[PDB]
Amino acid sequence: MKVFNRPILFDIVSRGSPDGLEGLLSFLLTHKKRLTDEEFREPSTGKTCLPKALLNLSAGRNDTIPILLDIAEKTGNMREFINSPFRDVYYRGQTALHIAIERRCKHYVELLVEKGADVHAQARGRFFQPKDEGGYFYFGELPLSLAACTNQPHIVHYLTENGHKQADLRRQDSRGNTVLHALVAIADNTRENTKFVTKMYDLLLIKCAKLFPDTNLEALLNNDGLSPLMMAAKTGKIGIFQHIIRREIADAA
Repeated sequence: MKVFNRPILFDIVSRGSPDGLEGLLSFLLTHKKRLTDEEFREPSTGKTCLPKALLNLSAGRNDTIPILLDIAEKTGNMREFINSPFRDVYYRGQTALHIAIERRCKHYVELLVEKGADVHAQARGRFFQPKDEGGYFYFGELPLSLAACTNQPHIVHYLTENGHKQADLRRQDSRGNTVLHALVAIADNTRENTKFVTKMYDLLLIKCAKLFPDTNLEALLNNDGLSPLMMAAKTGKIGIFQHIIRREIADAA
């Protein structure tokens, strides 16, 4: 009968071979194992085979993915499997959903949300200097904030509008930063950057006033006590700052 271990499983999933997964469910069941058990995770990083599949796509797809999710379900393990956190040198708490967004894979973003992905999982920055040296790309930790900061308006739409589990526009990360605070973080002052950050900022403000008319999104304050306007001024984000200021004169006029 058919044995699985970690290098067997990771070789199958990195090749993206659904057929090699035959007998895996039965094996897990008869041996009373799960895909989240340490022997099926990469000891160095915490990665299960799902991040592995999602990092080894062939024409945007890895057909082990649907089969892994179903196996996890049938082993009473689906939420845990989907949300198993991993780490590298830049972030801890990263999940499959973060990867699917970063890789720009809307189809896998949907699949994973549909099957119970944590839409608010935080990819928290790691640091090695006495004071945080900023070696990680800061995008506001959260799945929605990543989609905004990587200019993926369709994923931003899906995440906030889908019929299964919606990411909250008002959500704040470990720094108390909302999506608008994170868009100020990634703002450099180059013109194409000012272009999209500004468009995405304005898109999300409207979206929020539509869904949550009782809330001003740019009023919500991080743990420095700063709005996105004031954070923009403290950190020299001229472009986003002037845009916001210019919008307020318009909306007061």
